[PDB]
Amino acid sequence: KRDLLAIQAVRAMDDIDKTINLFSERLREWYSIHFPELDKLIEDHEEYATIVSRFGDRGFLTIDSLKELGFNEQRINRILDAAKKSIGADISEDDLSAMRMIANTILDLYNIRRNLNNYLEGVMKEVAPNVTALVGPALGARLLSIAGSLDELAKMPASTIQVLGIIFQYPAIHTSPRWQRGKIARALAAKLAIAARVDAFSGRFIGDQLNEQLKKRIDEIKEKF
Amino acid sequence: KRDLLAIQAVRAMDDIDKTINLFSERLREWYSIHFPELDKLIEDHEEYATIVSRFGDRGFLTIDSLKELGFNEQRINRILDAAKKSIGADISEDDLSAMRMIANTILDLYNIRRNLNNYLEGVMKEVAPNVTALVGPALGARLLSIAGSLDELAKMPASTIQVLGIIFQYPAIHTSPRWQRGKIARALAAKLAIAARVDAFSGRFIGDQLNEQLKKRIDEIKEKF
Repeated sequence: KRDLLAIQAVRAMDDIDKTINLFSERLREWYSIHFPELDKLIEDHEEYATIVSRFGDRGFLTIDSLKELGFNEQRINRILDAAKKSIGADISEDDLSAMRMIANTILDLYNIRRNLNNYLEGVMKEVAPNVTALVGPALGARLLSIAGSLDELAKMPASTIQVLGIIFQYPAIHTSPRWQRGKIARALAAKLAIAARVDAFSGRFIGDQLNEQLKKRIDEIKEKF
Repeated sequence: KRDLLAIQAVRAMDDIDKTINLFSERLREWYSIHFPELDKLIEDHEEYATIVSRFGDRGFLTIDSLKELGFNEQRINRILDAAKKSIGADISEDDLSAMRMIANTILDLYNIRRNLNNYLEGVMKEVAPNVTALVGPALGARLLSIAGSLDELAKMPASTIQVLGIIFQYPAIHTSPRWQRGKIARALAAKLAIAARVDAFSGRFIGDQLNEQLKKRIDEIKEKF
């Protein structure tokens, strides 16, 4: 039942994301009593957690310490200055380390995502290689997730897969001007229909040819203005 | 701003719970493809995670290894037999360890809740000891959370505190027959109103006397049938 397990993986990854956001709200609100300005200075949750985590108190931040995170000099100065002039409150090391329990959890969740993503790839490359050849591990598991199972996906016509539409995230689609996407999504759906079927029956790998045929048809679609 | 930080802690605890549940739904569904029966055999999420976590594959479970978790022999038999007769599928060690990332995260969350709870008690015992004397750390931060701040709580009359009603969770209340609760909640509200105020002003500790006066009035309420 190897396809089921890949779905569970992708579903776990979504649950990690919901969570990362939940804990990041919390961390941002929480740590913000101490350093209110950092919040709007950093959009990315992983970075915010990293600061609260490795450095802690606004007064322990440094040029060197921050270059150690790939922040450019233009931004290093905004942070470090808003560290000095800071409107926020003072914090005991017990307050810091309690905030950090949440911060480090967020960091832990980021690694688990990466890890589950590698698990997702190994599996999908074995249970549905021709689907993965087309849309990649994640999207491929995601279709299965909505489909219910590989067998259930392989029983869908192209017209059904096209709406699950979610395949509209495929770069060749998402890149294209809105008018072209109808016809492109139709070509992908068509290849996915075959791809899910040779995979279901566990036949020979036609990923190369499936991709070439998609590129040809997309070019013809595109060279028709 | 030490009261705010206590609130953030309690709010973080709730977020942990929402999460524990989310991850355990997922883990139960996921690991269930392997051991479908374990699900209804164990209601507690911490235990389920512990099995998936330390043991893994249904077939590695044992009497001794299960006594190592405080399960009674009446229960150990149900599990270990539903291990043999198991309707579930087979799994690679890659599938197990991927499930486990979720399982261990759940275990990690349980620790953080305990730790945050210890943080919560140290703090509340300093910032609002008289409130904590009354209702305890958790409930006390929870009122603050609803109130917004210690100052804002200390501005509420008894009649407003009584509805935030959440104080109805206090044992002497929740224990009592529905009819008595009105008058008991009234007495607690009254003592909390004073307790929040000596706390706000940061006055002298009247926790002992406040508790004695509540026990007296509760007795009188009770010995009135």
